Parts: sequence; C-alpha cells; structure tokens
Amino acid sequence: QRPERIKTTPYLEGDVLSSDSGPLLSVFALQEIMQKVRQVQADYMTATREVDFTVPDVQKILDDIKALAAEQVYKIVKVPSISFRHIVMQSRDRVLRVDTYYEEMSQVGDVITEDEPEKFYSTIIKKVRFIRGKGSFILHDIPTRDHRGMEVAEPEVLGVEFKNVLPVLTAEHRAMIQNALDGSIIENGNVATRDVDVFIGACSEPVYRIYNRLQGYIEAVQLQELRNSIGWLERLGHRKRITYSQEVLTDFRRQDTIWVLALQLPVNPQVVWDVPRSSIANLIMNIATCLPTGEYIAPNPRISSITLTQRITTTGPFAILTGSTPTAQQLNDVRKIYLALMFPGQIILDLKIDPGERMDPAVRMVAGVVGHLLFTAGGRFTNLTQNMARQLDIALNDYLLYMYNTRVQVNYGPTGEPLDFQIGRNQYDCNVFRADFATGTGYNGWATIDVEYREPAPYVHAQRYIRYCGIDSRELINPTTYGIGMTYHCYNEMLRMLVAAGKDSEAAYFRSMLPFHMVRFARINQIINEDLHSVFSLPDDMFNALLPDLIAGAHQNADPVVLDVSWISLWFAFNRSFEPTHRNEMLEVAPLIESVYASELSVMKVDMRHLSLMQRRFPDVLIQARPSHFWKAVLNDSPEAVKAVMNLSHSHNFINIRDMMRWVMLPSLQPSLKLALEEEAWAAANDFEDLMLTDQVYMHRDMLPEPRLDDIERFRQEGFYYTNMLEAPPEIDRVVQYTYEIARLQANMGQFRAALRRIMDDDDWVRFGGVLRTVRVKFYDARPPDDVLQGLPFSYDTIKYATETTIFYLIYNVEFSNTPDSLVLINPTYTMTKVFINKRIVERVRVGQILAVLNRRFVAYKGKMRIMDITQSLKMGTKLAAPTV
Amino acid sequence: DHRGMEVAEPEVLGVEFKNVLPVLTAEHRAMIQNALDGSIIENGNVATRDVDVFIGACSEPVYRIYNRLQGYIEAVQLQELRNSIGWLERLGHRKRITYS
Repeated sequence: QRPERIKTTPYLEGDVLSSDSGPLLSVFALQEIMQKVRQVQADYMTATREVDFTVPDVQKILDDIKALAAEQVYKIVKVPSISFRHIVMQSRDRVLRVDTYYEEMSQVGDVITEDEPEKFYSTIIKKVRFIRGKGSFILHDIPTRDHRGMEVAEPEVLGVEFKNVLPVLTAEHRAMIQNALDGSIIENGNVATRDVDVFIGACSEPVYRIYNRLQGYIEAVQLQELRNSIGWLERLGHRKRITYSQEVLTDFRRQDTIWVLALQLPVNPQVVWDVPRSSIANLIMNIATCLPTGEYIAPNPRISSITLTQRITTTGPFAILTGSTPTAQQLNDVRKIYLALMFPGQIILDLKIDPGERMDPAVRMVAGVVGHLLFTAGGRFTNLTQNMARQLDIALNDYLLYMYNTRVQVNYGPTGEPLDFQIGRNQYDCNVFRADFATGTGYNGWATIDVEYREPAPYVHAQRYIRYCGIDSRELINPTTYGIGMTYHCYNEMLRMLVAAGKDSEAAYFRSMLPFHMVRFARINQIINEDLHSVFSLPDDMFNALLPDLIAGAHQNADPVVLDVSWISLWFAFNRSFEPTHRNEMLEVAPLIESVYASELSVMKVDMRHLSLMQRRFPDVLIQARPSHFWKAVLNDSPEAVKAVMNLSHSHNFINIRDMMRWVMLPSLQPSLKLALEEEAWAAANDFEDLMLTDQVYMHRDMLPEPRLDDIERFRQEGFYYTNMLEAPPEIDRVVQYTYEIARLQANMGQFRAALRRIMDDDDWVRFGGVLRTVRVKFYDARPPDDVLQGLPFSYDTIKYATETTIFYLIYNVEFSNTPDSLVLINPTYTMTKVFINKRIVERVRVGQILAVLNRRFVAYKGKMRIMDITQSLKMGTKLAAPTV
Repeated sequence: DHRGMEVAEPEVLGVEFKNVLPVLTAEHRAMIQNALDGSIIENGNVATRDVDVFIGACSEPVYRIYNRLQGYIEAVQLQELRNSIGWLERLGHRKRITYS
C-alpha cells in the first residue's frame, strides 16, 4: 500500500526480535525519569520538602481529555426563569416589586472576612461562575395562543409573577392589566414558513448581556469556520501522508438544523509552551499521542558467515558478541538509546557505572568504536553529554592502541590528550576523532547538513527537517546511487582510519554492514519528520538555543532529560533497526485534544489576569494575600484532566511567585465559546455593585416614625413602609471618613466608643469605607428583633471590621381599633446603620404599572428546529468536497 | 505576609519575648507589633541561586563561625565542585579508572 515497505531482496529481511509502541514507551520514560531521582535521594542525605513521585495512567488522562469535549456550556429551556416578584401590603393600589436576581445573588458565596484571602478569591470566582451559568440559555418552543387573529404569548414566558396580586385589585386595574397582557403580540406572527418567534418580555440586565452575546455568537460562527478547520486538517493530513477514503463532506445544511461550534483547529502553539516547567510533560504527551507501533529486525545472518562446503565456513571477527542475547536491563537501555535518538535535543544519553558486573574488556572497546558512528555531537544539536563523549574517545584510543597482530609504527604528539597520535605507514592523523562540540569533528554531522528548511509547516512553531548523516527519506524509493556508492564522510573516515591501524577484517565487516545502517537512519528520519510533528514538539528557538547554553553552562528553561546506558547496549542497539508497522491509534483524534487543552488553559489564564488586580483595587481587604492564594483558588475550580496533564512531572510543588506572575503577564489566548462567555461575564462583573458587596455603609441616629393615624383607610391606601435604604447619599461636607488602620488604632486605645458617641450627638454621619461587606435583604411585617434593629458594622472580639449588613424593609399594619395616638411612645427607639446602593431592587409601584418591566426583546427558535453540536466531527480523516484557499 | 511584602516571624529571630507580652500595656503592645511588622526580608543572589536575607540577633563568636561557614559554602558552590570533578577526570585518565 506504501512503496517503502516493499522488499525485493532478502538483505533487509530478518527475524523479529521484539516490539514497542507509544503508550508503553511513554510510561517507560516517565518511570525511568522518576526512579533515577528516587534512587539519588535514597542513596545520599537530602534536606527538602516531602513530595511523593508516582506515575499516573496516561491513557485514562487522555480519555478524560477527549471526554471533556462532549460537555456543553448552554441550556435549552422552554421558558425563561422568573426575575421579578411582588409583595402585597394592606394598600389597594400600591405594591412592592422586587428583582429576584439580587436576592438570589446575595446568597451565593461565603461571608467575606479579613483573614482568609483564599476564601475571598473562591467567593469571587463562584459568583462569576454563577452569573455565567445563569446567563447562557437558548429559548425553544415557547407556548402561544390566539386572540383576535393575532398570536399572543402566554403569561408563563413573561418574566413577571403577579398571581398573588390579582384578587386585591379592582375592576379598572384588572381590565388595564388584562389589556396590557393581551397587547404582547408575537411580531410577524401571522405569516407561515418562519424560523423564529419575536416577542417582548422582562429580564435582568446582567443576564440579558450574556444572552445577547450568546445569540450573537450563535449567529456569527457558521459553515465558514468549519470549512477553515477542515482545510487545516486536510493540510496536516497532506503533510502526514494519511490515506483518504472516497467519501467527502458537502456544505448542504438542512432547513431545520442550527449548528454550533465551540472549538477551532489553528491552535496558537504559544499557549501550550508558556506553561512554566512543562518540557517533560509536553515530551511525554508527544510520545503518548504520536509514536507509531513497530518491531525490531535483526540483520541477515549471512552477512557474517557464508558456507563454501559443509566443513568450510567463513568466520566473523565478532562471533562471540553476535552469539549473545540481551537481558531485561540491556533491553531497557536499548529502548532508552532509541528514545534518545528519535528526539534530538530533548533527551541526552550518559554512562551507567556499577561494580556488580564482570564484562570482557573488548566489549568496552567495540562500544567505543560503535558510538562514534552511531551518535551525533555536531554543531547544531547533540545526543550526549561531554563526559560520555570523553569516555567514548578514551575507549576508541584504547581500542586503537591495543594490537593483537604485528605492531605498526605510531608517532605520539606533544600533549597527553587521547587520540593525539599518528598511526600507520601512511601516517593517518587521529586528532580529528576527538570530540569538539563547536564543529562536531569526530561524530555524525562532521561535514554534512542535518537540519534544513523546505516548506512552510502546518504548525508554525516547528519548521525544521532533520536529516541524520545526510540521508533523505526519498532514498528508499528513488535512490541516487548504486549499492556501492552509499556512504558519508564520517563513516568513510572511520573505515580509512581502521584500515590504517592494521585492522582489515573489522573494516570488511563494517563495509558489509553499512547499507543496513543507512536504511535504519532513513527510517528514523522518515519517522521523525512524518508522525512526530505536533504542537508538543520543541519550537525552533529553543532547539537552536539548546546547544550554546549547554556549552556555556548558562541557565536554561528547557533542561534536557538525561538517561544512562551500559557498554554492551551500544552494540545491541547497533545490531537492530526500528521498522514501524501500524500508525498510532489516536493519530486522527489528537488535534481536538490539543484544542481543548489550549482553550482550558486560556480560560484559566484570563481568570488569573482578572483576579490579579484585586489587591491594587482594594488594599485593606487583602492585606495577607499572595499570588499563590488565587492560584489555588483558580485551580480549585477547573477540570481535573487539564490539571493532570499539567502535572505529569509533579511540577506544581516547584513554581514560585515570580514564575506564575510571569506566566499571567504573557499575552497569548485561544478564543472559544467558553472564553467569550467567561470574558463577557467578567466584564459584567467589574462593577462590584452587581456582585452584592460594597463599602457605602453609614451610621446616623434616626427615629422609627410614628405617623398620625387620623384617617385609617387613607393611611392604608398610601402604603407606608420603612427601610434603611438610602435613595441618595449625603454631601461630602458634614460626613467624616474612617479607615481600617485609624479604627484599629483608636479601638486599641479605648477611645472608639467615646469618639462614635461624640460624633452621634453632633448629628453627623460616619463612613466605614475601604472594606467590602456582604449585604443581605430581609422583609418584616412586625417589629424586627434587636439583632438587626440596632446592629453595628463592627463586632467586638480589638474589633472586626468586615461584618455582614442586612437591609430590612418594615411594613406597617393597622386596624380599625387603633386610636389616632396609639403608636406614639415617650422614649423613642433608634436605628443606627444605613446602606446605599445605586441599583434599584425594591420599589413601591402603583398597580397600573406592574407590567411596565416589559422592555426586553426575545427571539426563540420554533418547535420544528433542532440544535446540534458538531464539534465531535472535526477529525483528521475527513475530506471536504470543494477545496478552499 | 503584610501589604504585599514578606516579613519574618518572631520565632526565626534570635530573641525570646513571648513571656513579656502579657504584662505590656496598649501603647507598648502596639509599638512592638509595628516594630515586628517592620522586619522586611529581601532577596539576594549567591552562586547564581536565589536566597532570602534578613536581620537577626546572635552572639559574636557564634555569628563569626556561622559567617565563616556561609562563606565557605558560597566559595565551594562556584569553584570547588568543578575543580574536584576535573581532578577526578584527570586521575581516572591516568590510572585507568572510570568515575561516575
């Protein structure tokens, strides 16, 4: 089906040794990363905080991330919720109308205190989430009826409840209310073949804001964005060379369907790579979601030995090594070697030292020979540290200087550095094989170009093409040279140096084994340039800057993971090739996962950015705050799958204040429906008055009124009531301004009570500003208890400044038996506290204006329509009919 | 934490005045509280690593020993590990020993 796996000669056919896949290798890498630090901390004495290093189930986390995409942020209801109610007095033509939104809003979060900033942040987040959840809804299949040839909405869909006020009315007011009810006709309702119903109802302003924004977003995002997303998926599949079926997607849209779309494919990769200390997590995710499934193939057994007669056979130089089998640890080290090879700069190999083994000394020398032509230490990226390179150079020197045949002449140089000599009759110089990271003189990438740029990529962050030892992937299909002509510079120099050293049989063996080596790196290049291209790959800037930081020893934010291997593992990995067989199971699903992850991260970031200014806005309320407090507050109300992805390497125990403060400032966002709704709700929540907590609290000595009851029915009709609600605050003059510090200092000196009493006797006003307080609302028909009649804004426990305050509405009731002087007392009663709110909550309104809140325009889809979520169809394998630009 | 900046708790300071607070009057208690709130810790950089620095109380010989130990640690962190590892590498090259 694909021409690069067609084998025409038995040279490339060998027995299967083992197999590996992405889900196994990711868990293996994480386990070997964590076990190393566990062993190091166990062996030596360490002084650090107690943290447990465990390994999670990556497959379950990926499944949870995928399942997160099926959730919906909106609701479909027949009627809107009630937003207005009424309270009926003894009056016959006046009622008290109350807006229910503020009353439900006042009881959402915990009471604000002066010593728990985390609870304050949690309360703010919960209030914003409640506003967003209530705001977003879509109307569908509203009930209507017929009246005089017009379509009239039922009273049920209207957001006003007025059933309890009907009996107390009179004939004229009932007729007026009935006429007002009958007048709310459905606009353009007399025509057929419609799609929406337009009418007039009542709703609160903050909910109306999110409703309008949601309707606008539903109208805006349409087939064009879906076409763009499918086109981007088509380009990505074209790069990945995924096969396509003969089924295509058209742009036909049924007359009874309305699409929604909450995600987009062109994900800004920066949002992924701005997360602090996320290199390990991104690498693990990339291995988990992109690595294919393949098996290891050994070379053909006939390359080493051939038979001329039954008792005459050619013998190879490494017959002892090739007649050996690995153990489990050596197999693990071979897997580590291949894992380091398939990721250039993010994984770096080292050496493992332990005295628990007895190995033949020739194994180390052969490994030192193999490592020079197996690994890369060039001038653009490296696969190993400097120490391993030095050890390999020393091993190569030991192999060269040890002779089991007749000795050849050698001339030593002035310095005592390894490989500093000339060997052989023709005086071949061995100084070029010593490691030099500036040019990569002794390893692969000696005189070859291994990183190039060909075409713009679907992912803008990664544009590089890797070519190990100069092999292009097209050489397996359309070669440009014969079998003899396949070579490159470093390997040829290795062969010539081996010949000059008097070792001819080893040179012949390597010359025979070269094409298998070349084909193996061709397959590795194809794998790294075809399937591993994803968001979680390293950007070009960090990839370029990795090597100079390692050379200079400077601090870097993308420190590679370093693993160790054994000597025989180099030979074992040299005698294998990785040949993929199946593609990854989740290859065509990953971009949706990345989009969901980016959208959740963007929502979290905007929440942090909006909460970061609270200390600057209100200094006295958040004295003991840190960024970590609202960090925990934001993390406590997020999906757990995103947190699991973000904390693969147990990073959250190590971020300090500066790192998270840096991350919040970074301007990168991924737009989505959830982000738009959250931003709109946050914009509606900038005014703290809508959140029902304020600092306009006053104290002024006032008298509970004693009206003259000279005409009982007149007093009943006028609708007398009392409240501590201030319709307008007093002037800036004749008021005094108190502060938390001033009040605390005066209270600690035993002077607060006297000062307040002296102010009160002067008939002035005092403001306890600077501190937000939770406000509640209560209604009373009799005299309220002294807990609220003579309450105070502060409590004695030193004083507590942030104490909740209750606005109370007292309703007067009189009988015919009351004398005109039946409410007067010799000693007056006093009430202290008052609260001013610029909004309008409870109003005394005449019965003729009950239905005067009908000033909102509502559009509702009909009963024949359907609303579907199409975000699950955004898969890589889908191909559209008419291509886009 | 106070007013957006970090302070040191009374325990980490090298004084003991827990048993004198009960008998203090209001002005003296307020003054002591303000003075305690006035102990701001700063951040510093030694051996390309960040540390906290603050003000405390100690006796002269103990402070001298502690200062010498701190200076020795600071000098070690930027020269001695590198010098020792280089010497290990040279000795292992000479005597044919591999050091981990």
